[PDB]
Amino acid sequence: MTPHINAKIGDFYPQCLLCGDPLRVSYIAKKFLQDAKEITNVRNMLGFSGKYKGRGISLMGHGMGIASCTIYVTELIKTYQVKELLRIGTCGAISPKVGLKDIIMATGASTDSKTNRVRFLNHDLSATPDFELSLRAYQTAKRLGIDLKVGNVFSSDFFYSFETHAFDLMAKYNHLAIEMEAAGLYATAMELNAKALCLCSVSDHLITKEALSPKERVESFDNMIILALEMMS
Amino acid sequence: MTPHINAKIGDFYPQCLLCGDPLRVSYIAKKFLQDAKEITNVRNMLGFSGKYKGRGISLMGHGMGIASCTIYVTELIKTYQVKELLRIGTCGAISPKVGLKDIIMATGASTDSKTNRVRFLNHDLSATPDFELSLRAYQTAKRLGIDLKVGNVFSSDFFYSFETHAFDLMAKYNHLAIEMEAAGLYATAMELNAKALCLCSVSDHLITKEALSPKERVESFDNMIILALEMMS
Amino acid sequence: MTPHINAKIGDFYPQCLLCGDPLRVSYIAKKFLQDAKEITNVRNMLGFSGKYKGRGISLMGHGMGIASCTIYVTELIKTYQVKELLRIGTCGAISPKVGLKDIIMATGASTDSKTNRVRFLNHDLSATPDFELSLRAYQTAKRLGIDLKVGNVFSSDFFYSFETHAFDLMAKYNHLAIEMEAAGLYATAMELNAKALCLCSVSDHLITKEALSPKERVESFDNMIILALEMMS
Amino acid sequence: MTPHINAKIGDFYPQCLLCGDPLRVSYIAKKFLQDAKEITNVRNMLGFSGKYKGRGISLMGHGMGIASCTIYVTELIKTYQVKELLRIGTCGAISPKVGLKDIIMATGASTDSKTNRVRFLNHDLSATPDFELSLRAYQTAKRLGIDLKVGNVFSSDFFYSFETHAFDLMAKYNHLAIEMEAAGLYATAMELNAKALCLCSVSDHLITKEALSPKERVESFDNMIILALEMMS
Amino acid sequence: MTPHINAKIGDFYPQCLLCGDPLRVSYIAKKFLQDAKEITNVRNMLGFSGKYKGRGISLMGHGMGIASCTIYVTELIKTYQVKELLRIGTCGAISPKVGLKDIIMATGASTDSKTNRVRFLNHDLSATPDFELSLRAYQTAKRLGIDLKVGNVFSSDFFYSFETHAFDLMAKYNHLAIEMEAAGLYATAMELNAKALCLCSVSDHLITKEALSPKERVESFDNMIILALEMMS
Amino acid sequence: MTPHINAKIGDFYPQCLLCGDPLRVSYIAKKFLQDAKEITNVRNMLGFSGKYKGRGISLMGHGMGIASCTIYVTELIKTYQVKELLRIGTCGAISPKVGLKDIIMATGASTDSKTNRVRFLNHDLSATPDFELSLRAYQTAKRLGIDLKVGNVFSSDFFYSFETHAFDLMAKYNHLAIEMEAAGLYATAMELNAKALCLCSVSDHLITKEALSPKERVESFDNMIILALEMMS
Repeated sequence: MTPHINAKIGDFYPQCLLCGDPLRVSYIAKKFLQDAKEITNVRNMLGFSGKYKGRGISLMGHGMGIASCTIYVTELIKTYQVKELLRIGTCGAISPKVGLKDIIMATGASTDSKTNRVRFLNHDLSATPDFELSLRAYQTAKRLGIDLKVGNVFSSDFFYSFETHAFDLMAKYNHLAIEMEAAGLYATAMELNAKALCLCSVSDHLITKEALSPKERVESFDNMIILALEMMS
Repeated sequence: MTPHINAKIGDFYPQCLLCGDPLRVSYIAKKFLQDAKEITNVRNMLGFSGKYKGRGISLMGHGMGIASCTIYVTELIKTYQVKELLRIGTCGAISPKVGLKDIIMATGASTDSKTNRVRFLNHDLSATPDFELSLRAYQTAKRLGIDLKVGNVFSSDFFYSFETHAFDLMAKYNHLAIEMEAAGLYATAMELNAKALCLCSVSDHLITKEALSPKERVESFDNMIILALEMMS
Repeated sequence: MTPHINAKIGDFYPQCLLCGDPLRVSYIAKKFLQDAKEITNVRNMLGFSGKYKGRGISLMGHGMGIASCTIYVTELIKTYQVKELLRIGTCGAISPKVGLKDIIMATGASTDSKTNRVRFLNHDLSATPDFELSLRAYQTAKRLGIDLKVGNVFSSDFFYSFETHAFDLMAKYNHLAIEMEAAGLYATAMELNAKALCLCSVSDHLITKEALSPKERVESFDNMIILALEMMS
Repeated sequence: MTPHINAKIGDFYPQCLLCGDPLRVSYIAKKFLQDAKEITNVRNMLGFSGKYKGRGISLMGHGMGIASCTIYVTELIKTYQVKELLRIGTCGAISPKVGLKDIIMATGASTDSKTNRVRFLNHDLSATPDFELSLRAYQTAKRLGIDLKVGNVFSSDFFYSFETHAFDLMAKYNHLAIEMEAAGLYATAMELNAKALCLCSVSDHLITKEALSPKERVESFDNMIILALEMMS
Repeated sequence: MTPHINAKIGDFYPQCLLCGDPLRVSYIAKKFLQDAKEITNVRNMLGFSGKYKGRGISLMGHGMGIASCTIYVTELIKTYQVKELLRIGTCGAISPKVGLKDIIMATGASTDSKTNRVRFLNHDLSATPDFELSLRAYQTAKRLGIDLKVGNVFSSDFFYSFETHAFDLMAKYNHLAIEMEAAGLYATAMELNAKALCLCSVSDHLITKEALSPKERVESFDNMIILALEMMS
Repeated sequence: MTPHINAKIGDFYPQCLLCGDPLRVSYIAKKFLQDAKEITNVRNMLGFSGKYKGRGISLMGHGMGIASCTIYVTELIKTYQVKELLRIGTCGAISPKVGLKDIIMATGASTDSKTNRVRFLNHDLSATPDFELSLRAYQTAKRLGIDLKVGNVFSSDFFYSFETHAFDLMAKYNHLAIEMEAAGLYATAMELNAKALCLCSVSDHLITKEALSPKERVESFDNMIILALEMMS
């Protein structure tokens, strides 16, 4: 249908989990969904529709960076009528308020991108999630015993940053971690009147430098997946 | 004590209600609090401490615009040990999702100010409130039967806007109303690790040109005062 | 009849002195004017009309910060037909060329605000006073034996500055002191074709850390008040 | 080795062809290379090493947008010792000087991204290719009888542009087409002292709305693949 | 002694008239000065020293645009010890407040240049003249019966403007005319603690389209030359 | 026929050499052209038409800085029908890849000017030369045995820079030297669909402070002049 998704109209459920890595999307479909069908694979960016506890759920990869995320989110909403979009992924922690295995809920997404200035009159758009989705994540995390850390993330155009000197100031201003898409997901969902939320798993701390083991990374990812799937049930 | 507040340290309770209008602050003290004492009056900017249903509450005026709000909020946090700041004020609606007398909870505060770029590396700071406070507002509104409208506000340096052609675009991006301080409150609370939230009551519609009458403004604002004081109980 | 002023049309004289602190405005009315009447008091922001040497003069408080000052100046000019606006205030000196008790005339007001970029095509607006008013101030200060220091001021959105390291650079470029409203007064008066000027009293030096005593401040303030009233005579 | 490439050091030849679409990279490996080996597959972003007319060549996908392209290019240069990077891809034409199936050589990449301002002192970085590579492309095109169109491209953060009213201005300034990665490839190669060039095939005209059929897209792209492989011989 | 001036140290008087056109500078020396000596001629940019009514005066061309003006002004102040710089020149009127043959005194110089943002913390520098020179010009014009028009000018990087649709907005904000150097003269003088002022003669009205005949242009410019030379006597 | 050129329509050949210094332009006409006629001299900015090896060639001075260069290039193209513009000049080297007597071909011109943001939607315009002209220079240089250094230059609004600390960063990003006009020449030629190229001879090194003697200055300049005239034959 679109240049970036070759799903049929109606192949997506109204609730979609998102992740930058299509191989992690494939992992979720294989391990946690029943009767998962691969509904799109343009550019090797996979998406699925399947069932979780008898409920329809879609998954979609969106690549790295705001520009990539924006393309997929725009088509999911405008063409495939996706209504709720829940991004899960990893991040680099920068605040002493979080450590390994923590799950962050981004109630705002700051950015060094110019995309929101281009969208929003050259002013400051405060990119935020849908509040109802954030309430649902908080309530589901509590039911599951997850100690959800809530604050801003900083969405960067740079994985190899030229501004590492600024990470301390970012953390002072309640930015818990750096990632690369949340500001784009949030601004696109605001633009198109859809519900979006970003959860981040702390696998690595950019300041204190601790990393999770390959085992621990699978453990903490599964914990975030279950949280996400449970709030969409 | 500070250049803008002449209270003694300890005169403020750790929870403070904020409003731009010190005469409205005084109105709250006299109508809704018991044992209210005026604790500060520099520049005619009144603040009070009293009790609501047996619990200590402080009230403080903060003037108009981000620069004025930032001064008072900075001093309340750094000198007077205030931990939770709840702003209530009026706003001008720009979205068809809200009408006169609606109460808005601002989950983000966009802005045309340069203050957050100066604070934050010339990048985009997503100015947001404390999540626990937003949860408490949502829950209290539900308990009180208030249909709380949740979205962004646009915090402007301009009461008399030069960009009225942009209001529809702002509304498209889930900005429900315009006011002039929330981005400053949120950024300062982020800077200084305090908890802040902004609620606004729709007194005028900037699109449909509807306005509240003098009597209706008092009654609508009373509803927001009760919501704020019940959140702080 | 405006949202921020509750005077009647015609209550203001065409010449108006301005200051951010309404209590200092009230001080001027009480000590220096004859038959002074309080003509507005919305938000406790006081204004007066009275006589000085048989001549009608008004006074108006405008609060702190460019956004607040702009609101009041806009309404004074557009609704209350004020034609000449003379702001007197305090400032923090940053230049070795001025010391305590000096009176500064701001022939330009630089700023870290975005307001003039929003007003002025995203270019650099050189915010300046009306020249005839500056001439009148120089001529009156001479007649009164006042050694008027003349130069730029820097109008900041920040009382608690994040750029104190930059004060020496400001002083190098002939900024004698920092305050928080002049650039908004000047830009608004240019927008609306009115005559404006800012005079500042050096009460404190942000570099040498010198400060006047409470009685020296009142004496220095009175000197500037007499200068202002004499140039409106 | 790197977080986005799981090839061994030494798996990449020093010359690498780049494309956003890893499935088109796989297609090139299978149709045009002999003895092609898949050497990386993190995030389904495939890369290959093989031979063309007896000469070793590598291929690598880089995803969509400047932030994604920058990640892969940085790791190719810094870890895998790639010295020459030739990007081929599709673009949307915006100039009447180019039609469908034309091949464009980008001698400059303008952008709406903030990435180069962050890299380059908040000034204007002229993102350009290596001249020797551009000479080689021009000569090879002549040899192959290709009518190579030479000019700037515009690298956008937006596939779904909010500034379509500006396409004619871009074309006036000798921007032949829009794509989404060249400015990031060029700036990264300049940062790290490597040789880069971008060639683009016109599959759609954004002004005339002409679009190639899926069949002739393949045939048109094959011509650009051969130009690229020939200039790397 | 500098790369753009080949005068000897001491060849300049401490008061210097400036004009963009070195041929008009030569005209002034030959028509209005006695004992004029050509003292510099690098790049054909002439400067002179002579006497007017027995008093020493220098003249110097500075070329077109802020960058050119800044070079010559910088060298005049730092190497040749010039203390007072009076620029005279033509301008394109944009305000109904001025007409042909009017002489404008620029009490501020707005600009579309980035030079002052580079100089001044990326904030807004209000580029202004020296007050004492402004007073002297006003007083001398009164003495000579000249109706001096006083306001801002807009110093553009563009003679062939791309923003002619904004001339009305510039005039609204008290910009009487456009020229191309005043903001650079003023900022350089501010940087280096020298006294500068710009006077401009209205030869063309960019809005009204009235224009001076070749004969009236020479008469009008002689009027401004006499004002300038009388000011420095 | 234009405000800055007093040549007749048709006095210019379609190929024009440019330099900032009109005395260098005059030097070229005297030493290398036959039957050279001075065709323009407004503001002492000289231009010539003559013959080199029996082919007509024009020369034009353009003064210092982007604003000045833009004026003359605009008039040459729009009024005098100039089609190919080859700028030759000096520059201050900043890279270890070049030394004194080197000739640089600027395949891009970065800048600290705001001019291209004003021209180009407030985005990043990659100012580049015409590729065919760059090819001609490269081939002509090779024929003459000149070791042409190819890369970016940085076009500054500042001769007396306030950002000397950034020169190493500029060199990292393949900026070989600083000059003051190339970005303006390139952007104007792009605007107006003309062919432009800039060559720079390294006379001074802004890093190591090496400089050429007066005799090596003329020798190096002559080598670049011959390159330029030979390219236009």
